[PDB]
Order: sequence, then C-alpha cells, then structure tokens
Amino acid sequence: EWQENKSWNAHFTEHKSQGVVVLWNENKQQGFTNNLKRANQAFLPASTFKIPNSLIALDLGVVKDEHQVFKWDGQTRDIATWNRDHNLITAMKYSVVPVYQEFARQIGEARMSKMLHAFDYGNEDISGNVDSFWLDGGIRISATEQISFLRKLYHNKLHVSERSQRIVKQAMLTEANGDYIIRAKTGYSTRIEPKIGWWVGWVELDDNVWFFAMNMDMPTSDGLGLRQAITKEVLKQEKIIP
Ligand SMILES: COc1cccc(-c2cccc(C(=O)O)c2)c1
Repeated sequence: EWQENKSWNAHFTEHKSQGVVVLWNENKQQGFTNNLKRANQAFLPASTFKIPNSLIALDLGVVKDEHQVFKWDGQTRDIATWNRDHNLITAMKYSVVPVYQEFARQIGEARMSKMLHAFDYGNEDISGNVDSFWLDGGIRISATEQISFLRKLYHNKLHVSERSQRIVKQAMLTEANGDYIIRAKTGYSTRIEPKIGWWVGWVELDDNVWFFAMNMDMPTSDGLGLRQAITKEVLKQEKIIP
C-alpha cells in the first residue's frame, strides 16, 4: 500500500524548492511520500545510473574488482577530483562521469540494453549516445521505480552475480555510525529541463531497512546539499534516525 503525507512538503517549501521524497518500510511493506504524482514522474537518472552501470561493468568483466585502477586520461576537467586515478569506490564517491563513460563504451549498446531490461530499470530506453544517454538521452526513471530497483539490489535479486551486487553495495556506502548505515547515490541532471538533484538508497537499522528515493528542482548547483539535508530531515521527523 501507499500513503501520501503532505506535511513533508514543508521541508521543500522551507528552502524555496520543490520535490518529492519516497520512503519504503521493508518490514511493513508500506510506502510513504509527500507527492504521489511526482513520485511517479520519470526523470533522467544522471549519476544515480552509476549503480546499474557499475553492476553491468562488474558482471561482464569490464571492471575486475573494486581495486582496479582507472587511470586519468590526462584531460583537465573542471571537477578537480576527476583529474586523478580512480577505482570503483572513489569513482562512485566523486561521481566521476568520464570513468563511467568508458565503462559504457566497453559495455556496448546491445549488452547495456539487454541488462537494463533484465533489471526492469525505468523505461529501459538507452536511446542516444552509449556514453552519455543517462545524461542527455532517452532513459527515464521515477522515484518509485528507483525504490523497486534498489530493493532488488538489497536482496541480491537482480540478474547479475551475488558478487557483483555485493561490490556495488559496498561502493554505495555513504555513512555509518552506531545508529544506522546509509548506502546511496546522488544524482545531478542538468542537460534537459527540469534540472533536478537525486538521492536514492536505503537506511539500515538493527531490525529494519528503509529505502528512500528523492528528487528536487535544482536551478543551480548551490542547492545540491539539500538533497541529503531534506532527506535526513524527513528521516528525523519520522524518527527513522535520531
Ligand atoms: C558539469 O559537471 C558538474 C557540474 C556541477 C557539479 C558536478 C558535480 C561533481 C561531483 C559531485 C557532484 C555532487 O552531486 O555532489 C556534482 C558536476
């Protein structure tokens, strides 16, 4: 079942922005959101696509393991952390597009398309350039569709090896303390309107897991921090985290 909680709209209209948060209680199998319509509106996945992209690269052998080094191609880009060597862990952490563009080129159109259908990922449409379709191509995914994909990953139910899924979930590690663990991936879509930010993942507790998927309008990069801050405010309000 689902439940709409418009009280959460304050967290967006307090920072003069608009967006949706979708929560899923795995134990109770119940969903919650501030906006049922936007929860089912499909956007470019942008860097959240590095989750499925990593899974495919690992399962096809394009990426041997999370230690394999992908050397900087020597082209200076405006993101300083991109102008250096990376492995899967750091490429995820710093959302290093050029590393994942190379993954996609080595994956190829046919295998990429085959895998996204097996994953039931979004509209499963890779139309556009194989090395940028998740930034300015035809692929689209909604917040509720992100949840369904993430739940499969959590339970090792995606049609790739258990090893591939374990490695990606390691690479998704974002925060951990004595109270909770967050595995998640940010996204920032700018090439097609509306410009949005993503944060998708889940919160591990001692005895339950809460999946989440949020997106919000992002007219400029100044508000990127609100992706995590708004999500955590919702989690705090629902007393999912202290
Ligand atoms: C043109 O590329 C841009 C433009 C503006 C920002 C980024 C960027 C890079 C790394 C992390 C993140 C992030 O979501 O925190 C954002 C990339």
